[PDB]
Amino acid sequence: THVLRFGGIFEYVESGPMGAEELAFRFAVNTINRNRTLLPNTTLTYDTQKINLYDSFEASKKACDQLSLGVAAIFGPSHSSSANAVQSICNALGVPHIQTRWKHQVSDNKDSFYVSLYPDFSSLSRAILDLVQFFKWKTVTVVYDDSTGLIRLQELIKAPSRYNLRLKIRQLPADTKDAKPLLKEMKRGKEFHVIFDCSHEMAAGILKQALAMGMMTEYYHYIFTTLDLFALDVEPYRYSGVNMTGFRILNTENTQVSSIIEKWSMERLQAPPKPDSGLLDGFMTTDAALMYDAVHVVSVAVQQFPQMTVSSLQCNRHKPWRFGTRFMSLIKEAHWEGLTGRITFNKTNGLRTDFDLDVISLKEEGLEKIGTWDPASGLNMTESLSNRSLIVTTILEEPYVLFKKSDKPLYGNDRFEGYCIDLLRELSTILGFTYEIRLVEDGKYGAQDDVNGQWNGMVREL
Amino acid sequence: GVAAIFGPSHSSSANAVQSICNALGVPHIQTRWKHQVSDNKDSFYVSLYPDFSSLSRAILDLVQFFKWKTVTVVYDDSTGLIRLQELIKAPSRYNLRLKIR
Ligand SMILES: *[C@@H]1O[C@H](CO)[C@@H](O)[C@H](O)[C@H]1NC(C)=O
Repeated sequence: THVLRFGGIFEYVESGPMGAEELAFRFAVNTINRNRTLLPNTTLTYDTQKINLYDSFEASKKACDQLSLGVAAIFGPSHSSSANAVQSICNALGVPHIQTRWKHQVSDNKDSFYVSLYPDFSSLSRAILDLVQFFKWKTVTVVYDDSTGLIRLQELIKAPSRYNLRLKIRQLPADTKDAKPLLKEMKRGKEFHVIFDCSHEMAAGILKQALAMGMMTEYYHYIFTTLDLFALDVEPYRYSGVNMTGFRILNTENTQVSSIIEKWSMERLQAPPKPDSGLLDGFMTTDAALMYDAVHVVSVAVQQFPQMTVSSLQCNRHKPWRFGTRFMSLIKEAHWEGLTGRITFNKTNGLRTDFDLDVISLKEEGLEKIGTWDPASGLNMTESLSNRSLIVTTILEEPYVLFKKSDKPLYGNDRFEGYCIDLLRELSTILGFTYEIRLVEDGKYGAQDDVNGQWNGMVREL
Repeated sequence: GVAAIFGPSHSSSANAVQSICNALGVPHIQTRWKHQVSDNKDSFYVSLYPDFSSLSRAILDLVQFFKWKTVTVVYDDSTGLIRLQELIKAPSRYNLRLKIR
Protein backbone atom coordinates (compact mmCIF):
# COMPACT_ATOMS: atom_id res chain seq x y z
CA THR A 1 0.00 0.00 0.00
CA HIS A 2 1.06 3.59 0.62
CA VAL A 3 4.60 3.88 1.99
CA LEU A 4 6.80 6.74 3.17
CA ARG A 5 10.32 6.64 4.57
CA PHE A 6 12.20 8.83 7.04
CA GLY A 7 15.74 10.05 6.55
CA GLY A 8 18.23 9.48 9.33
CA ILE A 9 21.77 10.78 9.80
CA PHE A 10 23.65 9.32 12.77
CA GLU A 11 27.17 8.71 14.04
CA TYR A 12 29.59 6.56 12.05
CA VAL A 13 31.14 4.05 14.46
CA GLU A 14 33.19 0.88 14.06
CA SER A 15 33.47 -0.77 17.49
CA GLY A 16 29.72 -0.98 17.92
CA PRO A 17 27.73 -1.73 14.77
CA MET A 18 25.82 1.57 15.04
CA GLY A 19 24.95 4.18 17.61
CA ALA A 20 22.32 4.08 20.33
CA GLU A 21 20.30 6.81 18.62
CA GLU A 22 20.25 4.69 15.46
CA LEU A 23 19.28 1.68 17.59
CA ALA A 24 16.28 3.58 18.96
CA PHE A 25 15.35 4.92 15.51
CA ARG A 26 15.38 1.46 13.92
CA PHE A 27 13.60 -0.08 16.92
CA ALA A 28 10.78 2.45 16.78
CA VAL A 29 10.47 2.28 12.98
CA ASN A 30 10.05 -1.49 13.15
CA THR A 31 7.69 -0.93 16.09
CA ILE A 32 5.32 1.40 14.20
CA ASN A 33 4.61 -0.98 11.32
CA ARG A 34 4.42 -3.97 13.67
CA ASN A 35 1.94 -2.19 15.97
CA ARG A 36 -1.12 -2.15 13.70
CA THR A 37 -2.84 0.45 15.90
CA LEU A 38 -0.41 3.16 14.71
CA LEU A 39 0.04 3.54 10.94
CA PRO A 40 -2.29 0.65 10.04
CA ASN A 41 -2.26 0.86 6.22
CA THR A 42 1.21 2.43 5.88
CA THR A 43 4.59 0.86 6.62
CA LEU A 44 7.45 2.99 7.91
CA THR A 45 10.85 2.62 6.25
CA TYR A 46 14.19 3.87 7.57
CA ASP A 47 16.89 5.54 5.47
CA THR A 48 20.10 5.61 7.52
CA GLN A 49 23.27 7.57 6.78
CA LYS A 50 26.40 7.72 8.94
CA ILE A 51 28.69 10.75 9.25
CA ASN A 52 31.37 12.14 11.55
CA LEU A 53 28.92 14.66 13.11
CA TYR A 54 31.70 17.25 12.80
CA ASP A 55 32.11 17.40 9.00
CA SER A 56 29.15 19.60 8.09
CA PHE A 57 30.11 19.03 4.45
CA GLU A 58 29.40 15.30 4.55
CA ALA A 59 26.31 15.84 6.71
CA SER A 60 24.99 18.18 4.02
CA LYS A 61 25.99 15.68 1.32
CA LYS A 62 24.14 12.83 3.04
CA ALA A 63 21.08 15.02 3.62
CA CYS A 64 21.07 16.01 -0.06
CA ASP A 65 21.45 12.37 -1.12
CA GLN A 66 18.51 11.39 1.09
CA LEU A 67 16.39 14.27 -0.23
CA SER A 68 17.21 13.13 -3.78
CA LEU A 69 15.10 10.06 -3.07
CA GLY A 70 11.73 10.28 -1.34
CA VAL A 71 12.06 11.43 2.28
CA ALA A 72 9.20 12.79 4.37
CA ALA A 73 11.43 14.10 7.17
CA ILE A 74 15.08 14.05 8.24
CA PHE A 75 16.19 12.82 11.67
CA GLY A 76 19.22 15.07 11.80
CA PRO A 77 22.56 14.40 13.48
CA SER A 78 23.08 14.64 17.22
CA HIS A 79 25.67 17.43 16.99
CA SER A 80 25.49 21.21 17.35
CA SER A 81 27.45 22.00 14.17
CA SER A 82 26.32 19.48 11.54
CA ALA A 83 22.69 19.88 12.61
CA ASN A 84 22.63 23.54 11.53
CA ALA A 85 23.58 22.61 7.96
CA VAL A 86 20.97 19.84 7.83
CA GLN A 87 18.20 22.06 9.20
CA SER A 88 19.11 24.77 6.70
CA ILE A 89 18.93 22.20 3.90
CA CYS A 90 15.56 20.96 5.15
CA ASN A 91 14.16 24.48 5.50
CA ALA A 92 15.33 25.51 2.03
CA LEU A 93 13.84 22.31 0.57
CA GLY A 94 10.70 22.57 2.71
CA VAL A 95 11.13 19.26 4.55
CA PRO A 96 10.70 18.81 8.32
CA HIS A 97 13.89 18.52 10.35
CA ILE A 98 13.76 16.46 13.53
CA GLN A 99 16.29 17.36 16.22
CA THR A 100 16.55 15.02 19.21
CA ARG A 101 19.50 16.85 20.82
CA TRP A 102 19.98 20.41 22.00
CA LYS A 103 21.93 22.84 19.82
CA HIS A 104 22.37 26.58 20.13
CA GLN A 105 19.97 28.37 17.78
CA VAL A 106 21.08 31.76 16.50
CA SER A 107 18.72 34.49 17.70
CA ASP A 108 18.46 35.96 14.18
CA ASN A 109 17.94 32.65 12.33
CA LYS A 110 14.49 32.78 10.69
CA ASP A 111 14.12 29.02 10.30
CA SER A 112 10.84 27.26 11.08
CA PHE A 113 11.08 23.76 9.56
CA TYR A 114 12.68 22.05 12.56
CA VAL A 115 11.51 20.60 15.88
CA SER A 116 13.81 20.11 18.87
CA LEU A 117 12.69 17.11 20.90
CA TYR A 118 15.33 17.74 23.56
CA PRO A 119 13.93 19.80 26.47
CA ASP A 120 15.01 23.40 26.02
CA PHE A 121 17.68 24.47 28.49
CA SER A 122 15.84 27.80 28.58
CA SER A 123 13.45 25.83 30.81
CA LEU A 124 15.85 23.21 32.17
CA SER A 125 18.08 25.96 33.58
CA ARG A 126 15.00 27.44 35.25
CA ALA A 127 14.30 23.99 36.70
CA ILE A 128 17.87 23.86 38.02
CA LEU A 129 17.42 27.33 39.51
CA ASP A 130 14.17 26.27 41.18
CA LEU A 131 15.86 23.16 42.59
CA VAL A 132 18.70 25.31 43.93
CA GLN A 133 16.31 27.84 45.49
CA PHE A 134 14.27 25.03 47.07
CA PHE A 135 17.42 23.80 48.82
CA LYS A 136 18.15 27.40 49.92
CA TRP A 137 21.69 27.37 48.56
CA LYS A 138 23.96 30.40 48.85
CA THR A 139 27.31 29.24 47.41
CA VAL A 140 26.86 27.39 44.11
CA THR A 141 29.67 26.14 41.86
CA VAL A 142 28.44 25.63 38.30
CA VAL A 143 30.66 23.16 36.45
CA TYR A 144 30.43 22.68 32.69
CA ASP A 145 32.34 20.56 30.17
CA ASP A 146 31.84 22.18 26.76
CA SER A 147 32.09 25.92 26.18
CA THR A 148 28.42 25.81 25.14
CA GLY A 149 27.56 24.90 28.74
CA LEU A 150 27.29 28.58 29.62
CA ILE A 151 24.82 29.05 26.76
CA ARG A 152 22.87 26.06 28.07
CA LEU A 153 22.64 27.15 31.72
CA GLN A 154 22.53 30.89 31.14
CA GLU A 155 19.44 31.55 33.27
CA LEU A 156 21.19 29.85 36.19
CA ILE A 157 24.30 31.93 35.47
CA LYS A 158 22.24 35.15 35.37
CA ALA A 159 20.36 34.25 38.58
CA PRO A 160 22.88 35.98 40.94
CA SER A 161 21.82 39.31 39.42
CA ARG A 162 18.31 38.64 40.76
CA TYR A 163 18.72 36.33 43.77
CA ASN A 164 21.49 36.27 46.39
CA LEU A 165 23.37 33.27 44.98
CA ARG A 166 27.16 33.45 44.78
CA LEU A 167 28.23 31.65 41.60
CA LYS A 168 31.73 30.28 41.00
CA ILE A 169 31.68 29.08 37.39
CA ARG A 170 34.31 26.42 36.65
CA GLN A 171 35.18 24.34 33.60
CA LEU A 172 36.37 20.75 33.53
CA PRO A 173 39.80 20.43 31.87
CA ALA A 174 39.52 19.84 28.14
CA ASP A 175 40.79 16.79 26.23
CA THR A 176 41.51 14.98 29.51
CA LYS A 177 39.68 13.16 32.29
CA ASP A 178 41.73 14.77 35.10
CA ALA A 179 38.84 16.11 37.16
CA LYS A 180 41.05 15.87 40.26
CA PRO A 181 42.63 19.37 39.89
CA LEU A 182 39.18 20.98 39.73
CA LEU A 183 37.99 19.09 42.81
CA LYS A 184 41.20 20.12 44.58
CA GLU A 185 40.45 23.74 43.66
CA MET A 186 37.02 23.25 45.21
CA LYS A 187 38.64 21.84 48.35
CA ARG A 188 40.83 24.93 48.68
CA GLY A 189 37.77 27.11 48.06
CA LYS A 190 35.51 25.01 50.32
CA GLU A 191 32.81 24.78 47.64
CA PHE A 192 30.24 22.27 48.90
CA HIS A 193 27.30 22.76 46.51
CA VAL A 194 28.08 21.90 42.88
CA ILE A 195 26.04 21.88 39.66
CA PHE A 196 27.48 19.58 37.00
CA ASP A 197 26.73 20.33 33.34
CA CYS A 198 28.37 17.16 32.05
CA SER A 199 27.16 14.03 30.29
CA HIS A 200 26.19 10.99 32.34
CA GLU A 201 29.40 9.11 31.54
CA MET A 202 31.45 12.19 32.38
CA ALA A 203 29.28 12.65 35.47
CA ALA A 204 30.22 9.13 36.56
CA GLY A 205 33.84 10.07 35.92
CA ILE A 206 33.79 13.10 38.21
CA LEU A 207 31.83 11.06 40.77
CA LYS A 208 34.62 8.47 40.77
CA GLN A 209 37.43 11.01 41.13
CA ALA A 210 35.37 12.72 43.86
CA LEU A 211 34.96 9.48 45.82
CA ALA A 212 38.68 8.81 45.42
CA MET A 213 39.37 12.36 46.69
CA GLY A 214 36.96 12.92 49.58
CA MET A 215 33.97 14.73 48.06
CA MET A 216 31.47 12.01 49.06
CA THR A 217 30.90 13.13 52.65
CA GLU A 218 27.60 14.38 54.07
CA TYR A 219 28.33 18.06 53.37
CA TYR A 220 28.36 17.74 49.56
CA HIS A 221 25.19 18.25 47.51
CA TYR A 222 25.49 17.62 43.76
CA ILE A 223 22.93 18.78 41.20
CA PHE A 224 23.26 17.17 37.78
CA THR A 225 21.69 18.99 34.85
CA THR A 226 21.97 15.80 32.80
CA LEU A 227 18.71 13.89 32.35
CA ASP A 228 20.50 10.51 32.50
CA LEU A 229 21.30 10.54 36.23
CA PHE A 230 19.30 7.33 36.78
CA ALA A 231 21.84 5.57 34.52
CA LEU A 232 24.63 6.09 37.07
CA ASP A 233 25.95 3.30 39.28
CA VAL A 234 25.26 4.87 42.68
CA GLU A 235 26.06 1.64 44.54
CA PRO A 236 29.53 2.90 45.62
CA TYR A 237 27.81 6.14 46.70
CA ARG A 238 24.53 4.73 48.05
CA TYR A 239 25.57 4.50 51.71
CA SER A 240 28.24 7.23 51.66
CA GLY A 241 25.68 9.82 52.76
CA VAL A 242 25.96 11.92 49.60
CA ASN A 243 23.18 14.34 48.64
CA MET A 244 23.55 14.19 44.85
CA THR A 245 20.40 15.32 43.06
CA GLY A 246 19.18 15.47 39.49
CA PHE A 247 16.25 15.38 37.11
CA ARG A 248 14.66 12.76 34.87
CA ILE A 249 12.36 13.08 31.87
CA LEU A 250 12.48 9.41 30.87
CA ASN A 251 9.18 8.37 32.44
CA THR A 252 10.30 5.02 33.85
CA GLU A 253 7.31 5.03 36.23
CA ASN A 254 4.97 3.66 33.56
CA THR A 255 4.03 0.16 32.46
CA GLN A 256 4.26 0.83 28.72
CA VAL A 257 7.53 2.74 29.10
CA SER A 258 8.90 -0.05 31.30
CA SER A 259 8.04 -2.61 28.62
CA ILE A 260 9.64 -0.45 25.91
CA ILE A 261 12.84 0.09 27.90
CA GLU A 262 13.06 -3.61 28.79
CA LYS A 263 12.68 -4.56 25.12
CA TRP A 264 15.36 -2.04 24.18
CA SER A 265 17.70 -3.39 26.87
CA MET A 266 17.11 -6.96 25.68
CA GLU A 267 17.88 -5.88 22.12
CA ARG A 268 21.08 -4.23 23.42
CA LEU A 269 23.13 -7.37 24.04
CA GLN A 270 26.00 -6.81 21.57
CA ALA A 271 27.74 -3.78 23.15
CA PRO A 272 27.54 -4.16 26.93
CA PRO A 273 28.68 -1.22 29.07
CA LYS A 274 32.23 -1.38 30.36
CA PRO A 275 32.28 -2.94 33.86
CA ASP A 276 34.90 -0.44 35.08
CA SER A 277 33.10 2.69 33.91
CA GLY A 278 30.89 3.74 36.83
CA LEU A 279 27.78 3.34 34.67
CA LEU A 280 24.78 1.02 34.92
CA ASP A 281 23.86 -1.75 32.48
CA GLY A 282 20.73 -2.67 30.56
CA PHE A 283 19.34 0.88 30.62
CA MET A 284 18.28 3.34 27.92
CA THR A 285 20.03 6.68 27.52
CA THR A 286 17.89 9.79 27.19
CA ASP A 287 19.15 10.40 23.64
CA ALA A 288 17.67 7.09 22.49
CA ALA A 289 14.46 7.97 24.34
CA LEU A 290 14.23 11.31 22.53
CA MET A 291 14.87 9.63 19.17
CA TYR A 292 12.15 7.06 19.90
CA ASP A 293 9.74 9.82 20.93
CA ALA A 294 10.65 11.91 17.88
CA VAL A 295 9.90 9.18 15.36
CA HIS A 296 6.74 8.27 17.30
CA VAL A 297 5.43 11.85 17.35
CA VAL A 298 6.16 12.19 13.64
CA SER A 299 4.28 8.94 13.03
CA VAL A 300 1.25 10.07 15.02
CA ALA A 301 1.33 13.41 13.19
CA VAL A 302 1.54 11.78 9.74
CA GLN A 303 -1.40 9.61 10.80
CA GLN A 304 -3.47 12.73 10.05
CA PHE A 305 -1.79 13.28 6.65
CA PRO A 306 -2.60 10.18 4.55
CA GLN A 307 -1.41 11.77 1.28
CA MET A 308 2.33 11.10 1.50
CA THR A 309 3.65 11.04 -2.06
CA VAL A 310 7.27 11.85 -1.21
CA SER A 311 9.05 13.82 -3.92
CA SER A 312 12.54 13.75 -5.46
CA LEU A 313 13.76 17.16 -4.30
CA GLN A 314 17.26 18.17 -5.39
CA CYS A 315 19.89 20.44 -3.85
CA ASN A 316 21.31 21.90 -7.07
CA ARG A 317 18.05 23.84 -7.45
CA HIS A 318 15.74 24.88 -4.62
CA LYS A 319 12.08 23.85 -4.75
CA PRO A 320 9.82 23.89 -1.67
CA TRP A 321 7.92 20.69 -0.94
CA ARG A 322 4.22 20.98 -1.74
CA PHE A 323 3.30 18.99 1.39
CA GLY A 324 6.14 20.44 3.47
CA THR A 325 4.31 23.38 5.04
CA ARG A 326 1.19 21.50 6.15
CA PHE A 327 3.21 18.50 7.32
CA MET A 328 5.54 20.74 9.33
CA SER A 329 2.65 22.61 10.95
CA LEU A 330 1.06 19.24 11.75
CA ILE A 331 4.32 18.07 13.35
CA LYS A 332 4.53 21.26 15.42
CA GLU A 333 0.94 20.92 16.61
CA ALA A 334 1.30 17.16 17.13
CA HIS A 335 0.73 16.09 20.74
CA TRP A 336 1.93 12.63 21.76
CA GLU A 337 2.88 10.99 25.06
CA GLY A 338 5.67 8.42 25.27
CA LEU A 339 8.97 7.64 26.93
CA THR A 340 9.84 11.25 27.79
CA GLY A 341 6.34 12.14 28.98
CA ARG A 342 4.21 14.80 27.33
CA ILE A 343 5.63 16.03 24.01
CA THR A 344 4.33 19.50 23.15
CA PHE A 345 6.30 21.79 20.85
CA ASN A 346 6.41 25.53 21.42
CA LYS A 347 4.31 27.20 18.74
CA THR A 348 6.59 30.22 18.25
CA ASN A 349 9.83 28.19 18.33
CA GLY A 350 9.36 24.51 17.51
CA LEU A 351 11.46 23.54 20.52
CA ARG A 352 9.91 21.56 23.37
CA THR A 353 9.70 23.94 26.34
CA ASP A 354 6.60 22.47 28.04
CA PHE A 355 7.88 19.16 29.40
CA ASP A 356 7.15 17.15 32.53
CA LEU A 357 10.16 16.38 34.73
CA ASP A 358 10.66 14.11 37.74
CA VAL A 359 13.16 15.17 40.39
CA ILE A 360 15.73 12.49 41.25
CA SER A 361 17.85 12.51 44.40
CA LEU A 362 20.12 10.04 46.17
CA LYS A 363 18.48 8.16 49.06
CA GLU A 364 19.03 4.94 50.99
CA GLU A 365 18.05 3.16 47.77
CA GLY A 366 19.18 4.13 44.28
CA LEU A 367 17.91 7.50 43.05
CA GLU A 368 14.28 7.64 44.13
CA LYS A 369 11.88 10.20 42.65
CA ILE A 370 11.32 13.01 45.15
CA GLY A 371 9.21 15.44 43.13
CA THR A 372 8.10 16.80 39.78
CA TRP A 373 8.77 19.98 37.81
CA ASP A 374 6.52 21.68 35.26
CA PRO A 375 7.28 24.98 33.48
CA ALA A 376 3.87 26.43 34.34
CA SER A 377 3.17 25.27 37.89
CA GLY A 378 6.79 25.10 39.03
CA LEU A 379 8.71 22.82 41.35
CA ASN A 380 6.51 20.29 43.18
CA MET A 381 8.67 18.50 45.76
CA THR A 382 6.59 16.04 47.80
CA GLU A 383 9.18 13.34 48.60
CA SER A 384 6.20 15.18 70.89
CA LEU A 385 6.27 11.54 72.02
CA SER A 386 6.17 10.09 75.53
CA ASN A 387 8.70 7.39 74.60
CA ARG A 388 11.11 9.89 73.03
CA SER A 389 14.64 10.70 74.15
CA LEU A 390 15.04 14.20 75.61
CA ILE A 391 18.29 15.43 74.07
CA VAL A 392 20.10 17.92 76.31
CA THR A 393 23.42 19.73 76.10
CA THR A 394 25.88 21.15 78.62
CA ILE A 395 29.30 22.80 78.81
CA LEU A 396 32.24 21.62 80.94
CA GLU A 397 32.25 24.17 83.74
CA GLU A 398 34.12 22.55 86.62
CA PRO A 399 31.95 23.77 89.54
CA TYR A 400 28.80 23.05 87.49
CA VAL A 401 29.44 19.97 85.31
CA LEU A 402 32.62 17.89 85.22
CA PHE A 403 33.53 14.38 84.13
CA LYS A 404 33.13 11.78 86.87
CA LYS A 405 36.40 10.80 88.55
CA SER A 406 36.20 7.13 87.56
CA ASP A 407 39.16 5.31 86.01
CA LYS A 408 36.79 2.72 84.55
CA PRO A 409 35.39 4.06 81.25
CA LEU A 410 31.75 5.06 81.54
CA TYR A 411 29.16 6.06 78.94
CA GLY A 412 25.66 7.50 78.75
CA ASN A 413 24.22 9.83 81.36
CA ASP A 414 26.24 8.23 84.16
CA ARG A 415 29.53 9.56 82.78
CA PHE A 416 28.42 13.15 83.52
CA GLU A 417 28.11 14.50 87.06
CA GLY A 418 27.85 17.90 88.69
CA TYR A 419 25.47 20.46 90.12
CA CYS A 420 23.72 20.92 86.78
CA ILE A 421 23.57 17.14 86.39
CA ASP A 422 21.98 16.90 89.84
CA LEU A 423 19.44 19.54 88.82
CA LEU A 424 18.66 17.56 85.66
CA ARG A 425 18.17 14.43 87.75
CA GLU A 426 15.79 16.33 90.04
CA LEU A 427 13.84 17.58 87.02
CA SER A 428 13.70 14.05 85.61
CA THR A 429 12.35 12.64 88.87
CA ILE A 430 9.86 15.52 89.12
CA LEU A 431 8.60 15.58 85.53
CA GLY A 432 8.48 12.75 83.02
CA PHE A 433 11.93 12.72 81.42
CA THR A 434 13.81 10.17 79.32
CA TYR A 435 16.86 12.33 78.68
CA GLU A 436 20.31 11.85 77.18
CA ILE A 437 23.23 14.26 77.55
CA ARG A 438 24.58 15.31 74.14
CA LEU A 439 27.67 17.45 74.65
CA VAL A 440 27.85 20.63 72.58
CA GLU A 441 30.28 20.28 69.68
CA ASP A 442 31.02 24.00 69.34
CA GLY A 443 31.85 24.28 73.05
CA LYS A 444 30.68 27.88 73.47
CA TYR A 445 27.74 29.99 74.58
CA GLY A 446 25.44 31.71 72.11
CA ALA A 447 26.88 34.85 70.52
CA GLN A 448 25.03 37.01 67.99
CA ASP A 449 27.84 37.39 65.45
CA ASP A 450 27.25 40.61 63.51
CA VAL A 451 29.56 39.34 60.75
CA ASN A 452 26.85 37.03 59.37
CA GLY A 453 23.96 37.17 61.84
CA GLN A 454 24.66 33.60 62.95
CA TRP A 455 24.57 32.13 66.44
CA ASN A 456 26.88 29.43 67.79
CA GLY A 457 27.18 26.83 70.51
CA MET A 458 24.19 26.05 72.70
CA VAL A 459 21.85 28.79 71.43
CA ARG A 460 22.32 27.88 67.77
CA GLU A 461 22.11 24.18 68.67
CA LEU A 462 18.75 25.06 70.23
CA GLY B 1 39.39 28.49 -9.65
CA VAL B 2 39.60 30.17 -6.24
CA ALA B 3 42.62 30.03 -3.95
CA ALA B 4 40.86 31.07 -0.72
CA ILE B 5 37.29 31.66 0.45
CA PHE B 6 36.69 34.73 2.62
CA GLY B 7 33.67 33.20 4.24
CA PRO B 8 30.62 34.82 5.79
CA SER B 9 30.67 36.76 9.04
CA HIS B 10 28.16 34.56 10.85
CA SER B 11 28.62 31.44 12.96
CA SER B 12 26.45 28.92 11.09
CA SER B 13 27.33 29.99 7.54
CA ALA B 14 31.02 30.36 8.41
CA ASN B 15 31.01 26.86 9.91
CA ALA B 16 29.38 25.43 6.79
CA VAL B 17 31.82 27.16 4.43
CA GLN B 18 34.75 26.14 6.64
CA SER B 19 33.67 22.50 6.55
CA ILE B 20 33.34 22.68 2.76
CA CYS B 21 36.78 24.27 2.41
CA ASN B 22 38.35 21.70 4.73
CA ALA B 23 36.77 18.90 2.70
CA LEU B 24 37.97 20.42 -0.59
CA GLY B 25 41.31 21.59 0.82
CA VAL B 26 41.15 25.29 -0.09
CA PRO B 27 41.93 27.78 2.70
CA HIS B 28 38.97 29.47 4.38
CA ILE B 29 39.85 32.93 5.69
CA GLN B 30 37.39 34.18 8.31
CA THR B 31 37.57 37.66 9.84
CA ARG B 32 34.91 37.29 12.55
CA TRP B 33 34.77 35.37 15.81
CA LYS B 34 32.82 32.11 15.74
CA HIS B 35 32.65 29.32 18.30
CA GLN B 36 34.71 26.36 17.10
CA VAL B 37 33.66 23.22 18.96
CA SER B 38 36.53 21.59 20.82
CA ASP B 39 36.52 18.22 19.05
CA ASN B 40 36.32 19.74 15.55
CA LYS B 41 39.33 18.74 13.44
CA ASP B 42 38.99 21.26 10.61
CA SER B 43 42.43 22.49 9.54
CA PHE B 44 41.88 24.72 6.48
CA TYR B 45 40.76 27.86 8.31
CA VAL B 46 42.34 30.86 10.01
CA SER B 47 40.44 33.44 12.05
CA LEU B 48 41.91 36.93 12.15
CA TYR B 49 39.49 38.24 14.76
CA PRO B 50 41.33 38.67 18.09
CA ASP B 51 40.61 35.43 19.93
CA PHE B 52 38.34 36.18 22.87
CA SER B 53 40.21 33.45 24.73
CA SER B 54 43.06 35.98 24.62
CA LEU B 55 40.88 39.11 24.77
CA SER B 56 38.60 38.19 27.67
CA ARG B 57 41.77 37.86 29.73
CA ALA B 58 42.70 41.34 28.49
CA ILE B 59 39.39 42.56 29.91
CA LEU B 60 40.24 40.67 33.10
CA ASP B 61 43.64 42.40 33.23
CA LEU B 62 41.86 45.74 32.86
CA VAL B 63 39.57 44.79 35.75
CA GLN B 64 42.60 43.83 37.85
CA PHE B 65 44.34 47.13 37.11
CA PHE B 66 41.25 49.13 38.08
CA LYS B 67 41.09 46.99 41.26
CA TRP B 68 37.41 46.22 40.78
CA LYS B 69 35.79 44.01 43.39
CA THR B 70 32.29 43.97 41.83
CA VAL B 71 31.71 43.71 38.08
CA THR B 72 28.51 43.43 36.02
CA VAL B 73 29.21 41.68 32.72
CA VAL B 74 26.44 42.72 30.31
CA TYR B 75 26.08 40.89 27.00
CA ASP B 76 23.55 40.92 24.16
CA ASP B 77 23.18 37.43 22.66
CA SER B 78 23.43 33.97 24.19
CA THR B 79 26.76 33.36 22.45
CA GLY B 80 28.19 36.26 24.44
CA LEU B 81 28.67 34.07 27.50
CA ILE B 82 30.79 31.67 25.45
CA ARG B 83 32.88 34.59 24.17
CA LEU B 84 33.91 35.99 27.56
CA GLN B 85 34.00 32.63 29.34
CA GLU B 86 37.43 33.32 30.85
CA LEU B 87 36.02 36.51 32.36
CA ILE B 88 33.10 34.48 33.75
CA LYS B 89 35.45 31.87 35.26
CA ALA B 90 37.76 34.55 36.69
CA PRO B 91 35.95 34.93 40.09
CA SER B 92 37.26 31.46 40.97
CA ARG B 93 40.90 32.58 40.65
CA TYR B 94 40.39 36.16 41.91
CA ASN B 95 38.05 38.23 44.09
CA LEU B 96 35.16 39.42 41.91
CA ARG B 97 31.39 39.73 42.28
CA LEU B 98 30.14 39.10 38.74
CA LYS B 99 26.45 39.95 38.31
CA ILE B 100 26.06 38.77 34.71
CA ARG B 101 23.12 40.36 32.86
C1 LIG C 1 2.43 17.66 43.61
O1 LIG C 1 2.41 16.23 43.49
C2 LIG C 1 1.43 15.59 44.31
C3 LIG C 1 1.60 14.10 44.12
O2 LIG C 1 1.66 13.76 42.75
C4 LIG C 1 0.03 16.08 43.93
O3 LIG C 1 -0.93 15.49 44.81
C5 LIG C 1 -0.04 17.60 44.02
O4 LIG C 1 -1.30 18.05 43.55
C6 LIG C 1 1.07 18.23 43.20
N1 LIG C 1 1.05 19.68 43.35
C7 LIG C 1 1.19 20.52 42.32
C8 LIG C 1 1.15 21.98 42.65
O5 LIG C 1 1.36 20.12 41.17
